[PDB]
Amino acid sequence: SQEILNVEGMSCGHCKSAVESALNNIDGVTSADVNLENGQVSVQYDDSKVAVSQMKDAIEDQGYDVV
Amino acid sequence: SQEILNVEGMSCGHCKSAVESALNNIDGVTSADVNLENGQVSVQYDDSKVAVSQMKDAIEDQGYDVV
Ligand SMILES: [Cu+]
Ligand SMILES: [Cu+]
Ligand SMILES: [Cu+]
Ligand SMILES: [Cu+]
Ligand SMILES: [Mg+2]
Ligand SMILES: [Mg+2]
Ligand SMILES: [Mg+2]
Repeated sequence: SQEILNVEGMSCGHCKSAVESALNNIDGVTSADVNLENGQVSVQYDDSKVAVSQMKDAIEDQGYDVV
Repeated sequence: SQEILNVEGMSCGHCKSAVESALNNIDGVTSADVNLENGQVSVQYDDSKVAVSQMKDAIEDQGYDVV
């Protein structure tokens, strides 16, 4: 499954790495790709293992806003 | 001694942390304080031990531009 989340506050490569790392530490997330130019975060996942709510919380816990 | 560097590209707390760590790794740098709001980086150092050239290089090696 794929989810595209729109995120505010990611301003550089360090933010990209923080977000991708946080998402990839969740069991069930297969990969994550931040696009800093448009704020889009694309998550590939097993939808029997992880909910989108968990993705949003992981990102917000890193200090960003899911919009 | 005190040096103020003007640095472009620091966008967030991760950038701040990276710049301060790189500077504090240099022998003779006592402390470093990034102001993200104006790009100024204040470095306290022993001017017998460290040159400003070493500070600029450390910053530019982390990917930022020193003015
Ligand atoms: Cu950043
Ligand atoms: Cu950041
Ligand atoms: Cu940053
Ligand atoms: Cu950064
Ligand atoms: Mg969906
Ligand atoms: Mg993983
Ligand atoms: Mg030190």
